[PDB]
Amino acid sequence: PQITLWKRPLVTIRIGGQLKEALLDTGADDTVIEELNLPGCWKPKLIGGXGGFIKVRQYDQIPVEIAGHKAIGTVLVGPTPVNIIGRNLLTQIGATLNF
Amino acid sequence: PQITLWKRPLVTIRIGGQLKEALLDTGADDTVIEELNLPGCWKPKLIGGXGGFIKVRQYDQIPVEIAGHKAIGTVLVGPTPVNIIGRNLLTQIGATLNF
Ligand SMILES: CCCC[C@H](CC(O)(O)[C@H](CCCC)NC(=O)[C@@H](NC(=O)[C@@H](NC(C)=O)[C@@H](C)O)[C@@H](C)CC)C(=O)N[C@@H](CCC(N)=O)C(=O)N[C@@H](CCCNC(=N)N)C(N)=O
Repeated sequence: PQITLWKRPLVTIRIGGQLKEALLDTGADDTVIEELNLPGCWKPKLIGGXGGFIKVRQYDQIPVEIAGHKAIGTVLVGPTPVNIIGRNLLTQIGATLNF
Repeated sequence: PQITLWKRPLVTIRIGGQLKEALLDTGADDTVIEELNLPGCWKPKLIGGXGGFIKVRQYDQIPVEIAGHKAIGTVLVGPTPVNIIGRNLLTQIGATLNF
């Protein structure tokens, strides 16, 4: 699909069995999801934007479907106010910016 | 142009006579640029990401050329790690996300 930017580019994603809404963010290197009681194995990371940093849990090879398109990669979990799909997953669904 | 996302989408912009590098950022509502001087009145605003909030100076109807494409709109100036072009100017240059 084509997503315009008149409003926030929010889409549905499936991750960890669950359906969530997430922002497609070309300004994010990484993908960051709201607290989610997932199983796995993880490494601590701090990620920053803006004002400051949040501490997150980094999980690898997590399957994520984004508007019906499958991806799989690193997902950061933590107290973000908004679920963010970053470039690590956007590249996998073939997302480009055009103007 | 069509821009892929394997690397950060950094482009050259011209703002108040000066050339800068900035990130095309679909996750930002607004355009935020590092400290610099700009003409006209400003007003103070707080903006946030994610990791915290910062205080910025809001300047309205500032011309900004983004990879050769002309925009005129709001620019927030303050302490960011990265100059970011947000949706308010991305819509003006006709930018969309496609996959
Ligand atoms: C709410 C969560 C939205 C997240 C975006 C993030 C981002 O603008 O894409 C920024 C841009 C680069 C940093 C300056 N990217 C980031 O913050 C990302 N950081 C990174 O990618 C960093 N990488 C790592 C590994 O940490 C990089 C800096 O090295 C993080 C998401 C982590 C992966 C963001 O902060 N948006 C702000 C930008 C400021 C602005 N005013 O536009 C925003 O829209 N803020 C609105 C509020 C949001 C809600 N608004 C709304 N209308 N619904 C504002 N008023 O305060």
